[PDB]
Amino acid sequence: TIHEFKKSAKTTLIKIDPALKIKTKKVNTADQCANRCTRNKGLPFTCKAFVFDKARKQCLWFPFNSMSSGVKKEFGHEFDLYENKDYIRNCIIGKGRSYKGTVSITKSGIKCQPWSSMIPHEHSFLPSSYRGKDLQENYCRNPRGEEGGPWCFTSNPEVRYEVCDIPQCSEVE
Amino acid sequence: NTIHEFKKSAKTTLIKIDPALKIKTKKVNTADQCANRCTRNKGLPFTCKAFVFDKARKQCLWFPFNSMSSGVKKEFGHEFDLYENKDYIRNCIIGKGRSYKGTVSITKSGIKCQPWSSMIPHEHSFLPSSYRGKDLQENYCRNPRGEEGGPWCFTSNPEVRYEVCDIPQCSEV
Repeated sequence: TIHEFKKSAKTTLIKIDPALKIKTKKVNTADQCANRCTRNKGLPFTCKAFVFDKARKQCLWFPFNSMSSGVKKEFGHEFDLYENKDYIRNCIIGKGRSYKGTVSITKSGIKCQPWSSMIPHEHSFLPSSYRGKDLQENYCRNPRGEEGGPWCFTSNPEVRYEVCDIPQCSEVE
Repeated sequence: NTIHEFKKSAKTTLIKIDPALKIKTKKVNTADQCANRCTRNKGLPFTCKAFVFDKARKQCLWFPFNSMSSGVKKEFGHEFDLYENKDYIRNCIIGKGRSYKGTVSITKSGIKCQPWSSMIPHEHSFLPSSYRGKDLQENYCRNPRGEEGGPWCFTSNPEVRYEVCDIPQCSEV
């Protein structure tokens, strides 16, 4: 069950609007958090994300994610954020600058190269340099809003980079 | 085993109008072997957005399109099951979401939706057959008449006849 979430390591979420519902429980592992979220039982809301507090072994279930108005991502070394993929927009607006989904495959079907790897291709698109852009794992991204939309470096040493095939939100009626 | 992560349409395969589009096929044992390969995208010269398992010919058919892509049509067959990769089924709403085909099946306050084909807990005349094109399948949140509220379902709570589901607008600035 865990993947169906995008994991952000060392991250939690804080609600500003205190009318947004929340539920917590001390649990054993993050997997048990995911299962409760996925099946959505005993939660008076739609579970869109949860955080696992690894220190207190606490599970925090939310009817929002990091793209919801009124919630701040924050660093915290004992937290992992998990976001339900159904609520991360899986289609691109324009050039796809704001694309944060988990597609990690190019249009000709090649598995993307992790941004934190210089094999087979070396590059100056570091996760560190480029904040807010979510150059995490091997996801298709478009950090500079360039023509063909979200892309990646390719695990194939003979294709430096290729765009992925993420649909426009305007593709289907 | 990733098969449970796809949206399943029973008794259905997909046909190419456009002869240009590409397909990969392979003889296998079970439907989850189609799923695993689609999810991993290994050996596919394209992005796998759907697959068909042919239960009579014991074949996977992997596709770089789904039932929504232009130049493709559904075809009936008792032997076929269609599995659509949720990453390529728009998970946000345009307008009132008359066209929404995602798989969210819980209401705003966390109630599991009642199946459209069911009259339990609630009786209604939103029969799938009366509402064609509107994909009133399983217990998914739908807005078959295009009303102000966005997608909704009859609720599995006898106390709550129906409720809106909480599905994000693709774009609202």
